Amino acid sequence: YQQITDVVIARGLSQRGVPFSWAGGGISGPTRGTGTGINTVGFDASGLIQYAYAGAGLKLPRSSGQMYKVGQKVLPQQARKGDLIFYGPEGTQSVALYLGKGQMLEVGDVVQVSPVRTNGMTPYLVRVLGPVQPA
Repeated sequence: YQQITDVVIARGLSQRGVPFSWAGGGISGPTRGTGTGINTVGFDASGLIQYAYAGAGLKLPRSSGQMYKVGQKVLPQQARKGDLIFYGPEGTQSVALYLGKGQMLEVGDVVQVSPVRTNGMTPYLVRVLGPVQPA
């Protein structure tokens, strides 16, 4: 799983600088969005995560809240690169890819690496790949 996790991360990192686009992107890569993204080839947060994790042969649900609901919950002190970070109650605002060492891959105005922010962060990360640690 270290190897597969590295593939997922490399896929995410390859999209650095791609613009935000509302409802944009998915497992084909960045795409035209809808609404204000209708003429912008890019990603929203969900789209980027779907693209990255397709490298592991996985097809994640689109909404961040659904990704959170179904995912294996991990406490922050147990985080590993490749885990998903969420924002909002029950992860309903956004999602980002944890890179390790206090860094995450997110979609701001563009896809970008940023330090993890705990403001608004959902209390658990999700581990997608793979007893496990108690919640």
